[PDB]
Amino acid sequence: MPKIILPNFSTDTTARFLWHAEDGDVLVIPDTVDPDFPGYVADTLGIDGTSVHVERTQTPLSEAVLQDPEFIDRLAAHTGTGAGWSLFPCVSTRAAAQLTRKLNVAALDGYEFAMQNGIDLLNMKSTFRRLAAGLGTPLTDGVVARGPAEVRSAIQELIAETGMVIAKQDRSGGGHGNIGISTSPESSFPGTREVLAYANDQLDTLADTLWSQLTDTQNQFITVETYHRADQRFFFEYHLDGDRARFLHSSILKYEQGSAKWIGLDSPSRSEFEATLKPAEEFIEMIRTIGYRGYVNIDGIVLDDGRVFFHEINARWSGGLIYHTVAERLLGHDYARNNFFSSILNVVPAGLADLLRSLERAGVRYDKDSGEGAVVLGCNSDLGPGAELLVFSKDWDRLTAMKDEIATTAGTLS
Amino acid sequence: PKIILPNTASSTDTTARFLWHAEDGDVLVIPDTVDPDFPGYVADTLGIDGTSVHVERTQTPLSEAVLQDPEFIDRLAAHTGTGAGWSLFPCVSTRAAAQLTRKLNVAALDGYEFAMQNGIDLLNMKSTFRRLAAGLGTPLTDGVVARGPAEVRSAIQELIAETGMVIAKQDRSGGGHGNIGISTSPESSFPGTREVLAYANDQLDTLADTLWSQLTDTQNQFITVETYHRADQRFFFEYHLDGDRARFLHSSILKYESAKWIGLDSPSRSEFEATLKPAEEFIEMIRTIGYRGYVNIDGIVLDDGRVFFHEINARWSGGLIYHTVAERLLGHDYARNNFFSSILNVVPAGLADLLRSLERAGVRYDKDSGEGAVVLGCNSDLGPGAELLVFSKDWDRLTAMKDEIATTAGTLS
Repeated sequence: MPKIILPNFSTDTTARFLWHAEDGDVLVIPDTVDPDFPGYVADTLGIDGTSVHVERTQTPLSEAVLQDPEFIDRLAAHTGTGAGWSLFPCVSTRAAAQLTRKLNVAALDGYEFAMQNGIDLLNMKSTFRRLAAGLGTPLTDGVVARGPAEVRSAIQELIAETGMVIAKQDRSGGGHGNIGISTSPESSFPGTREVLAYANDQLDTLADTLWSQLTDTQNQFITVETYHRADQRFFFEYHLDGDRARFLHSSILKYEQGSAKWIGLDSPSRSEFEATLKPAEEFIEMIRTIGYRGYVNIDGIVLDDGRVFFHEINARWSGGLIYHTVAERLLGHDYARNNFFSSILNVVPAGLADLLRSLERAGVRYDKDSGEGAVVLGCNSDLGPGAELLVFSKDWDRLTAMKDEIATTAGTLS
Repeated sequence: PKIILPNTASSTDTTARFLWHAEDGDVLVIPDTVDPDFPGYVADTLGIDGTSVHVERTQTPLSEAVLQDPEFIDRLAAHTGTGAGWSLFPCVSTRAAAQLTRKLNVAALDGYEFAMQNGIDLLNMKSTFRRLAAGLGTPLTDGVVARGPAEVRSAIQELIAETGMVIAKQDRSGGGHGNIGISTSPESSFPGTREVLAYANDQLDTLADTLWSQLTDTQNQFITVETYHRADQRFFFEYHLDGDRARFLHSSILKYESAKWIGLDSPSRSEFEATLKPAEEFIEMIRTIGYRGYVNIDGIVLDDGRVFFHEINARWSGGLIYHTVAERLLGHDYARNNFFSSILNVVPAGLADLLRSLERAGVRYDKDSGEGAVVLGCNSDLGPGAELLVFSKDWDRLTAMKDEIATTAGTLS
């Protein structure tokens, strides 16, 4: 039965991972949860909430925490001898693999890889560019820049094609540590903190600005790439074990209308066909071959001329893995054939009682008999600062309508 | 033809060894310096038209900056023309090397896109080898990819138990010197390391702090720390990787007497199923990743039969020139009926004087017998010294010949 849910990398941003829970499971959260939330999730999923436990840490789930003897003692009070227990971690770090040995739980898959912090290697943007260029995976023109002099020449070269370039921190997970560079006096860059103007004359000032903003002691690489305006954005998510890599779901990241803020996921993407699936399969099968075990997502784009490019991988939970998880649990493994889902990161925070009241006032609270409506993933999350909702429908236009009425009745943070 | 590219002088001839790669019409780029007789002698011994081979000198190492110098490009374009029938033969498939093939319109470097992302830099880190090795399942000694002084500290504590020996390695090092052994007992050896430090628990804090400071730099924020095993057999395998296959080239043994690298002997003694198969598996995955070119993998066999692999180097091994000479002088399956062995520390002397001592020893390379010695460098920074390479069909005979060279030409000690 039970696993330890471990999202390692009054706010309730980790509450959302309670939707992974089955009977006996433990959820570790670094923040708080609304104390009615676990019971409401158990009611919606049909599991016994009294057999689900929440263990609060007063701190993010760093490697130091996973090593902490006291923290280990609080988990061991659940796992006992370890028999029947597994660890379900967001990131297969060395401490996570260590944790499975100290609890005598089922050994982390890909243990030796994680013991060498293999997934740090995979979660670098330079590593993706290199592997993909070696494999032949569709990749934008770009450079693994090793200093600001390399940044200088790379901007000069790469700015020509589209008039737009993006420079990216080598390690993390989001469009915060990326900076756009644009030729046009405009700036429309989804997934960047800021856009700067190119300037042939002031080339060494720009390169310096980009170098010192995106590096540190541990990160002396920068990625510098030609940036394309995409018709379709998409990402694919997989689960890898010693047997296969299984496509789990395609989804779409939506941004608002320099710095487009991430506002939700739409899923069943519209980019499943051979020119995307099949190079992505080849690339994922190679990260499986080098030994990674766990969840991994690869994102990309399709241009209006049909060209496909893949931008990055992340060897960890996607932000959309839970959406797919509750979609599969409420609607069945087949749900993508006849269903659509979409998330709102943007609802005005309220307590769980008031959130559900507004979904009911709107007429769109999730209804098991139709399989349609909305569920709560967070009452007060930092994801898009606000309450997080997941909405289901068998018809895409009725989904859009539900989202309007939620926004109308629950409110949005503009 | 091809450009041979081993990527100031102090009057050394270290990279002259690569002349033995030459064929009719080839160009050889060198930093440092070479005896003007050395090309003709190598043409003489190899049986190629020496007036065809051209030698293009630069007074600085063949850095990335030199490879993207348009005046360096221009000197090369004098031999290449439109590019037709020419290729580049680089030691390290760097990004500039790949750029150079484009700017000379010569045949594209194999693995072009991978080189342009500096993928070779990724494979040539010991951290990368530990990670790929783990996870693929390749035998790997117990070790840690250390991220700070505190992790260096606990790594040494845990890892010291099994053997009483640990080795701390710079992430991008060039052989030993950059690798530091740590030992509970004073009489353990560590072939090829820089220092060997004492393990005393009451002083570990300082050990880890200073070990970190020695072995890191701005771009190297990893240290490797490994359980160190006493080995029966040492070996490395070299391969050539292209779009179709990984071809095993040779095995060889690095030789010592911490213990300095004195040379290497060929046919290794470690070519059996328990070695070849895991090496072939790892290397095939290197090929799948995209590396094209020469790659080698180091390993050890313990007395009990356990195999471990230590690192890979995606570049020419030091002994690829030896295997190349072996094939051209002795033929393609030489390793089945011949041995070879190199000497790195012979007393430096002019080519004329080195050949004369070889004749005086009675072991100057004799193409009628296939036996004897050729000169790879008269005064090189490898031993350091003059580098010879010696062939024989009989192992004990070759050992006798090496001793005659020692007497007659002298070595350093």
